[PDB]
Amino acid sequence: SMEQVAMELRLTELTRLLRSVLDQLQDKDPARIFAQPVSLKEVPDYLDHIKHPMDFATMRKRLEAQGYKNLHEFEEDFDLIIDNCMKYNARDTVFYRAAVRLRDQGGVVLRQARREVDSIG
Repeated sequence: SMEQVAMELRLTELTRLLRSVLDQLQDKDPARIFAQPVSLKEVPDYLDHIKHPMDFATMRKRLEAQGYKNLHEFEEDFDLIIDNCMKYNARDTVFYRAAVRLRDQGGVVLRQARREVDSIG
């Protein structure tokens, strides 16, 4: 149907905007701490601690399959990256501190993304 095509074009355009958002958030992680999944070879107990692991590579795979239907779903995955780290790692660690800085700097990006998503529809 033509309606299904129009919905699909909306999803494609959201995916474009989320790809630019993802790039901007990932630039706030210049150490690449959140780039990849925590390795279960290297951290074998991880899934005992963290029930829903997340990382920027995993988000990018979902994004490119157009698997984010709305900005809320995307933000949920970004908050998992941060929140998982802040639980597993102690406050005095470079990992925790990187997550705080990513959260703080990412907030600015996400505030305007929400306005653009609402604005363009």
